[PDB]
Amino acid sequence: LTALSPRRFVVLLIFSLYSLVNAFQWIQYSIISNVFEGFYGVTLLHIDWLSMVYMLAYVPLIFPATWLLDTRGLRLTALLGSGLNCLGAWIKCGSVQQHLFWVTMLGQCLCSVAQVFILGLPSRIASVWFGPKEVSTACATAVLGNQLGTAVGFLLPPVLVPNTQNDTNLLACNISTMFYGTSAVATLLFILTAIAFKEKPRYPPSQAQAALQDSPPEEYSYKKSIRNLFKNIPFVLLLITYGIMTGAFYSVSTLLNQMILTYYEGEEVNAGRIGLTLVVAGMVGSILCGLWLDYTKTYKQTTLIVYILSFIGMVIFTFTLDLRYIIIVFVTGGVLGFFMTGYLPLGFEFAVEITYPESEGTSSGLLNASAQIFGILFTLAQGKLTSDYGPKAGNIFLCVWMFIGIILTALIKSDLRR
Repeated sequence: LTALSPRRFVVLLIFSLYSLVNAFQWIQYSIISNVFEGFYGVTLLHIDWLSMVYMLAYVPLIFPATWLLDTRGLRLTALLGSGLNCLGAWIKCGSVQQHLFWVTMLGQCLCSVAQVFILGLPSRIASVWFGPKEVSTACATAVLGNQLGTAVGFLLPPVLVPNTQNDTNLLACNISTMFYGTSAVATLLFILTAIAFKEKPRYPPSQAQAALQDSPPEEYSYKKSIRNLFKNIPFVLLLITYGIMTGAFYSVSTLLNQMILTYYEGEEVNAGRIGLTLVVAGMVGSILCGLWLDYTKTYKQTTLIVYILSFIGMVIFTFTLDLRYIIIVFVTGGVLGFFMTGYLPLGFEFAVEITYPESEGTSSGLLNASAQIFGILFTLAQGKLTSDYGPKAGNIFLCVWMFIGIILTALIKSDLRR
């Protein structure tokens, strides 16, 4: 007996909203990194580290948090992920002072831990709650909610927080408004998660869930599973390439303010709009995907083609930033984001092909962890290069790595249609 409950729309909508807020908090500091730099008196590296802690906390905690999900239920992860997102925001609201940077970092660290109970959820939530015809749509919608948070995270802080460095009191009030508004939204979604969210629906939605209801595996031995994936040579190459692509997105998003403000003085608002254009175009590319894989293509061919366009899009973006025309950055930022951030759904769906006899959660964790590891290295390396030799040197460093990614993408061997 399979039944669909109307609560699944509430569950998916509630999760996507606080996943949106969690991604909002990740990039809210980087987009106005030039503003937070003068408020706390710290260097850009410290403000840059407010974004890497999202990546740094994910790598070790992903597997213990994954073990928490399949052994204690999905609701507890939702309570912990949304609860820590709310708690981390409230610590930030009390950190609005010129000498309380570490309180902001402590609050951001809790939000970094909140991301661990968030990124793997969309695959689980769609399968547990939705029917076979809605699993793909629900999973994509939840994933796009995280991307929407970054797009909102790009747009709002430049508007909410003007760069009024001459007036410290006015700057603190605007920053407090952003954190209080984020705290209230996160707190409300935490309360809604407490009431509306349930461990399991009334009845299994599909035969696969009904089968999983009568035979829970338990003790999956994640250590054995990760070792097998590292022996799957196509997967390891795809693991490196996806980290290069997603790590490039994290590095560009984190350092977007510094590169843009180097040539475009006093254009923080435009920097946020460019960041929104970069992410929204990838959402368009993400939605337009599937039509990419026609009857004459495959996952391998689509993966390589998008990687080439992403590499070219970075080259055009890199070599047109110095032209001192903000309108050119908009069209090049959208073109770069259409393929670079539109590849992320394709990277995951490609991994479901290489590793069928292994759990999707373990591969999903490694793919995300690869993004975090490469994101940290790219943000550190590009941030250093941008500081001494300008944005072009840091951006060229990205083109070379994406050049490496194209070769590594070509050596991945697999054949199957949609």
